[PDB]
Amino acid sequence: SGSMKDYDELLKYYELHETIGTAKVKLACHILTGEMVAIKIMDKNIKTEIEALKNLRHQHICQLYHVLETANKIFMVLEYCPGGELFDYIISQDRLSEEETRVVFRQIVSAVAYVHSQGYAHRDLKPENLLFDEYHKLKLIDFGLGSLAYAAPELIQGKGSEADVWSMGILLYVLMCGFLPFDDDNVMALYKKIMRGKYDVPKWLSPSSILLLQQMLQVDPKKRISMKNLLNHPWIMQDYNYPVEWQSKNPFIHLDDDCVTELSVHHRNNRQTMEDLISLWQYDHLTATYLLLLAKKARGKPVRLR
Ligand SMILES: CC1(C)C(=O)N([C@H]2CCc3c(O)cccc32)c2nc(Nc3cccc(CN4CCCC4)c3)ncc21
Repeated sequence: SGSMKDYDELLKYYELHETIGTAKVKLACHILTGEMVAIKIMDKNIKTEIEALKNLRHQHICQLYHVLETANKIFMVLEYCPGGELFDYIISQDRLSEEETRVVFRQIVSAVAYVHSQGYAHRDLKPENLLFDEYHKLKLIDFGLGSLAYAAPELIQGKGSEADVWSMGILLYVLMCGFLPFDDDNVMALYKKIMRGKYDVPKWLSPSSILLLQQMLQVDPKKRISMKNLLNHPWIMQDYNYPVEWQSKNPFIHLDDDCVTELSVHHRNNRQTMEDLISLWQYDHLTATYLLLLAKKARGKPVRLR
């Protein structure tokens, strides 16, 4: 409602800053560690879609620190990405070079690789759900599930890991062309173009780009390249010479000694109790404190609390 009494349980742990997004989205501060976060504040009147994010932990998937649920609201503390929408960056520069695109597109593959490993399909890969962090590294976000220009042909018919490969195809195209491969003023026509499968091939595109694009943008799902072959594809490996490392560097089971020690001093508990406690991953204040500590370390900053 209009009520400000919900923000009470929140402001225990967090100190608010400006609004964005108006779900309303506020930039906040985690009091104990001082790290910036981003709170998705939702007014009841998708529960499971949260449980999804609880199991996903990966350096290009937007991290979930804390869930606060009252009878009047639900708050979602998430990694704050300063760099903004990938969409805005593409328009910002008209179009990306192959070398740059490759840097970005490798991060997108790593994430989508990973999500699939956990048996989830993102089903909404558009450059509006890829945001830059301060490192200018990419972070995937919306697991709510148009958007139509990114829909695989099979989804338009009715009838998938493979549909994600189609959208990554549309991504690669836009990244390197700066406009969509299938686009129109008239929706029914846009349906049509997509289903046909024919797109322009701008002069500035290398044949490697054209090859990969062709293998990803297959109108038939089975003829579409597979996640396996994509990871080490010759285009993907071009300046790197190692395949995409999609493996999570942020585990549920490997806890951090440096981080647990500091937390032990604050809660006045021993290393065993604390570790057992953190390992429950309740996504309460403890989960947010440990995770935000890891990040606080990942900046090479002091592993201290307030
Ligand atoms: C918690 C979460 C996941 C979220 O729900 N949003 C919303 C907020 C606006 C927005 C968006 O533009 C695209 C996707 C998601 C969201 C988020 N948005 C950011 N960072 C961000 C987004 C757009 C623009 C900018 C940069 N501008 C605005 C602030 C100064 C310059 C940053 N991080 C996390 C989220």
